[PDB]
Amino acid sequence: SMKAFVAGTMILTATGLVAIENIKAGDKVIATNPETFEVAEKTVLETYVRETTELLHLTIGGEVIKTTFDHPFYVKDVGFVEAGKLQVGDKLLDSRGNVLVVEEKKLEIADKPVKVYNFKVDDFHTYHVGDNEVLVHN
Repeated sequence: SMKAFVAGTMILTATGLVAIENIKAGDKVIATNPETFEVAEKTVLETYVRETTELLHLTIGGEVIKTTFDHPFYVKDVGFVEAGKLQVGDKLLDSRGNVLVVEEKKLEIADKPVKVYNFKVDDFHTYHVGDNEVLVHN
């Protein structure tokens, strides 16, 4: 159960977007509280990086988000689930808490171990990924 994203994966900030490869400790991101959908800015405590050959591709609302097979995503009226256990046409949420839909699920083995990034948040335990701002867990 690795929990990471590939390089170039976009992250929602107070000023716009950043790549996950460029988040640092003491940088801020938007975090939408899964208790009450309160939208807040929160800071980063640590920034982890791993390597893996096993990747998963998901399309949400026309945005591709390449991730790990065990990565936690939030589902409408259900809660958090592993990215590799989702189906097409199932209901995710965004940074406002509005409903998104899965367009595609895809898998491959990479020809070399790819670098993948993850981080932990100061009080909240969520953040947002891709140009469509999809809700995910720490």
